[PDB]
Amino acid sequence: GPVIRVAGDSTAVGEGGRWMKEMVEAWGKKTGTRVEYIDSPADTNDRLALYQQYWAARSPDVDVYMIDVIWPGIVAPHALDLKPYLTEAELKEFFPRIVQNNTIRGKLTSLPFFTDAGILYYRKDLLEKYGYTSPPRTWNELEQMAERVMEGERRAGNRDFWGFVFQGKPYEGLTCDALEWIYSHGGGRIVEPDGTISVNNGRAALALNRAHGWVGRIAPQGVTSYAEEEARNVWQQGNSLFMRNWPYAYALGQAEGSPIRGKFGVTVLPKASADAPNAATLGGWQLMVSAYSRYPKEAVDLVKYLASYEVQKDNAVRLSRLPTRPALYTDRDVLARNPWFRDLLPVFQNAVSRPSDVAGARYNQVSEAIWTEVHSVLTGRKKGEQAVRDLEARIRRILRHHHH
Ligand SMILES: OC[C@H]1O[C@@](CO)(O[C@H]2O[C@H](CO)[C@@H](O)[C@H](O)[C@H]2O)[C@@H](O)[C@@H]1O
Repeated sequence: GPVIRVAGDSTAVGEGGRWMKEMVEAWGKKTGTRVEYIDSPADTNDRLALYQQYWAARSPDVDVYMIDVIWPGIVAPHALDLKPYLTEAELKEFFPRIVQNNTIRGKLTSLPFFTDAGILYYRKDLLEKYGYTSPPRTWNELEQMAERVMEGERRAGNRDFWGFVFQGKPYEGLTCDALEWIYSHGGGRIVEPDGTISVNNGRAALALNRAHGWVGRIAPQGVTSYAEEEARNVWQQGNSLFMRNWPYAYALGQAEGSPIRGKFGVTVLPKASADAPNAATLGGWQLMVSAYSRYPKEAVDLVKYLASYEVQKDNAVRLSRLPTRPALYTDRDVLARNPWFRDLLPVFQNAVSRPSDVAGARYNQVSEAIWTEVHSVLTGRKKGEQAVRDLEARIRRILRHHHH
């Protein structure tokens, strides 16, 4: 009978690919259906390019794709409309914001699978050691704490010790980190939901200059090549006071044999001042049935299973990834394992989106402009003032004649 083939997540990032393959194999065993897992590269933008090869070919060789929150507007032609397959009551079990994000010109492109938001990981043991009682609320405080803890840990002999790690590589992950910097300085959303390209302002420029000032000082020089896992590995080995990353890093840091198990907490990222908005970039992944799948019925069944209460529960408990079902945030087992899901729920609800709705199918070009200009500041090639002006000009060219 049919073989249902899935491309989603990556064995190169944490446990997500291994866990995805496991969930797909469980469905195949439960239903008596043959399945195959196709692995993907680590970085989202690399996955998009890979999957676009299949889509350009109208290839039947993948039935189900795990797609990024930033993609519906790009991938919609390649998605089977799921709306007719779900009742209104079934669809209401997901966060409406994400269902809306995944709905493009009426087509429900994909089911919400897990959500995501950028957060601050902090070493609680080190804060205590150096006399700090709370994680930093401002970027200035983050810098001051990192300098002091770094000075002390270096003097005690840890050559590998840094104050802060984050994603500074030129790829989509840096657009995520940079939105957070800019928004948390009161510099706006780069491109506003109304279409206004707002990034050429002094607050955005200051945000980028500040981030440059970390490189080689409180963050490793090599941070400009770090994606999620490079940051996580310095952190997880016990070599960074602070890290910006997503929820998945938490369960991995708590695993038996982690050097940092029991030594960290999480909180909202810091911001420029008390009246700036909190910034947590919205992430998350969705489950799409290919428009080119020969087996839409079986594929939809697998997608419903993956997005079900019990599979999302397993994702939350074992992988610390955020459900897209509000009911799971009150589940006793979810919360006992990850209490911070409750503490940070308002951070997740107020997460700031990248400009994927307003850029639509041009989002990947916009993001590439953003990450390359931001990177030029991190590498010291340009100051923030020049980079935001240049970025404005680039985005204006990219979105000229685009209406939303
Ligand atoms: O494969 C899922 C896995 O990818 C991550 C990053 O490792 O996804 C987040 O980061 C991306 C940028 O690098 C965002 O585009 C995406 O929206 C966001 O979810 C993990 O957090 C996630 O478990």
